[PDB]
Amino acid sequence: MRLLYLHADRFEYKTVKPALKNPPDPPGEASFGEALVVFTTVEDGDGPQTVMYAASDIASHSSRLKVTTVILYPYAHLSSRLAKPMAAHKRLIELEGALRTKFPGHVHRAPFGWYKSFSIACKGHPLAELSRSFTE
Amino acid sequence: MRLLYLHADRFEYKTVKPALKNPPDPPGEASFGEALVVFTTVEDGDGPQTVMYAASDIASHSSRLKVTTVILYPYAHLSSRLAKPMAAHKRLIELEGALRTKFPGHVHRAPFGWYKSFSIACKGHPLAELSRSFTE
Ligand SMILES: Nc1ncnc2c1ncn2[C@@H]1O[C@H](CO)[C@@H](NC(=O)[C@@H](N)CO)[C@H]1O
Ligand SMILES: Nc1ncnc2c1ncn2[C@@H]1O[C@H](CO)[C@@H](NC(=O)[C@@H](N)CO)[C@H]1O
Ligand SMILES: [Mg+2]
Ligand SMILES: [Mg+2]
Repeated sequence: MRLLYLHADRFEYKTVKPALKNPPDPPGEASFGEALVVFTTVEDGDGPQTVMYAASDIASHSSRLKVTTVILYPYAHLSSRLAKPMAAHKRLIELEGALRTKFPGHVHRAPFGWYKSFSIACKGHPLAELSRSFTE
Repeated sequence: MRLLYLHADRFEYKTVKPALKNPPDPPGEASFGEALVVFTTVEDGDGPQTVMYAASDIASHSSRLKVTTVILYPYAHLSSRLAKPMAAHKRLIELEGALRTKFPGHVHRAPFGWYKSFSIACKGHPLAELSRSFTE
């Protein structure tokens, strides 16, 4: 699993066209104030152990930033070892569920299988942009 | 070299604190309208051949999107095989120079060695977010 953590002042997205024949989540749009935005690329080897490590890490980082909103944003572009779309969707559902057991704030999982527009205002402090890898 | 291509309606950044002992570029800030924003991670094996392939690709993609501004945005977070900071800075200067020989619009290389805030409004069409690898 490859993640990018962006500490945002604000974030919003809108699904536009479908990117899979039948996107497994409905279309939608949402906007947020301050948040940790986690761009999340699910990889071929990812399983339950991977999901739990990433959930732990996201919670730990969120705590250190003092953020109370996490956005789990599915993202196909951070890796060249992608899991197939249905497995990736399952692992993202699992990550959202695991994160809720470790982090007390708002957890928003953005819809999977859509092309999306987005806007982000990313903070510029030293911990505002980090990347992470998890495996098992 | 690992790149992320984001087709933006607007982009802006500001250097904040230095991220290297002596950043090789001055502090600064800039904002743009529609542009191709290229987050660029220089990797250990990158040399002149790599730079030329990436410059060709960026020009080709820009043409297909009908964009007339490219932002070359140094980014440490897209790879786990980073070139050292001074080599990365040299390859980014080279990429900017090579791109000008292939693409006729505005080429802006953002300062290297700074933590930066940024804001982007990324389009949501099917070619608005792509990633690329180059090697030699
Ligand atoms: N292995 C994987 N890891 C994470 N997300 C994955 C994935 N495989 C498919 N997706 C999702 O399907 C959309 C089309 O690739 C993806 N959409 C996107 O990546 C948008 N940000 C493009 O605008 C994403 O929702
Ligand atoms: N191998 C490499 N490829 C691309 N850029 C590289 C690099 N090694 C160092 N940098 C630059 O040094 C700043 C601190 O890592 C980096 N700064 C950043 O990546 C900001 N976006 C953080 O706010 C970047 O300017
Ligand atoms: Mg809509
Ligand atoms: Mg300033």
